[PDB]
Amino acid sequence: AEPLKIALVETLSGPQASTGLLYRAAVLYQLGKINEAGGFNGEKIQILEYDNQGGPVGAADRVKAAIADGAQIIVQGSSSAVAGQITEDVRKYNLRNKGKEVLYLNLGAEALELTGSKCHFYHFRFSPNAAIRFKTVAQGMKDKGILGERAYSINQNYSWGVDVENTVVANAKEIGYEVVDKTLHEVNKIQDFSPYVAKIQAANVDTVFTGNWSNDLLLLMKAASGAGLKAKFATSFLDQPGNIGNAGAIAEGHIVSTPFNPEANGEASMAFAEDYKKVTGHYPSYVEPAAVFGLQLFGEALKNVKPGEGKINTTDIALAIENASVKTPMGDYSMRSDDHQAKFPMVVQEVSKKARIKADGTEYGFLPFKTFTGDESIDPVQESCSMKRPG
Ligand code: NA
Ligand code: NA
Repeated sequence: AEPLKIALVETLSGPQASTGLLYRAAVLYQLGKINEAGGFNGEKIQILEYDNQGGPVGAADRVKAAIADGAQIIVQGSSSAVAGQITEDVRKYNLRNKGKEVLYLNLGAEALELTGSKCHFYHFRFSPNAAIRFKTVAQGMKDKGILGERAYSINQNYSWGVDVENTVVANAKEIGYEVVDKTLHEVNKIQDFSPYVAKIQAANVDTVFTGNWSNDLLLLMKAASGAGLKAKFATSFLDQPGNIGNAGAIAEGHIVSTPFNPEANGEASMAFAEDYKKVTGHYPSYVEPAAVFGLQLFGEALKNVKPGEGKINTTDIALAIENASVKTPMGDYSMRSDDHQAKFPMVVQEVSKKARIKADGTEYGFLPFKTFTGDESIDPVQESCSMKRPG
């Protein structure tokens, strides 16, 4: 029997690896569950890791290496810049290798194009995207009555941040805020966000929308704390470890929308949080839930692949993913065939002392206040989406 070989292409060492290492934790957790069950096709699934230290250029090299090593599946999620490269390299490889196609399981690169203009049959996205993140965070705040009329948008100047800004601007009229001012800044370079916080203060806003992550959110929060910023951030990634500690005195009341919260789905969500901590050493947050839940859907697909003569057929796996549905600790998870955007609930959460699971050893954690169903959460199929069917 051919074993299934899955390549994780991520930032896996060094000072920029905090997000990539959480992808590693989530991937090892869930592929670990599949392997505890026996793997796939009568063999353990092999997990081949490729430490990418070189951004998109590095990724192209690592994808070539992974495929040469026999990987039939590539997994990645920490950067949409990297994902843009991976998805195109996989698409082009597949055109040249009919019958030997490689799958790209995108567990967290959230830029719109991956299920829009760059959509293709062998890419699947298991995470939110900019539209899902920012519609849900704003609508949730509106439903709760904590969305003021004035907003600022601050994002990183690459595909992801541009998509967040465009989404926040596009939703302003219907949801009901004015984007008073907005900023795109250099990515992962700014060490002092004080001047940006000053600009936000000048705008006299109630909400600051941002898709920032890593230092671009950690240091932004720190600068906001030092300035005593009154506005609350409405985010996709505030529950990355470290942000609430950096928030210090201004921690209360900031907002995030994510696919998960330990208290959002009763005993099921909490049992998952506890099991994940038992295995990894920490409660799941930030990039981890989408990666786990996506790999749960993937595992369900694998169960539904028809027994063959021992060979692994990635087209059959792809069709099984399209057809699969699984009950995750947060509820139903499935895959939209048109664009390969996964359908799943979203939970909007506030930083509060009332949260059962605390963040960063503080008195505060993320407390859920609104859950949108899968139907309420998933974005419309993008106008730019076209997908070729087999084949
Ligand atoms: Na990600
Ligand atoms: Na369909």
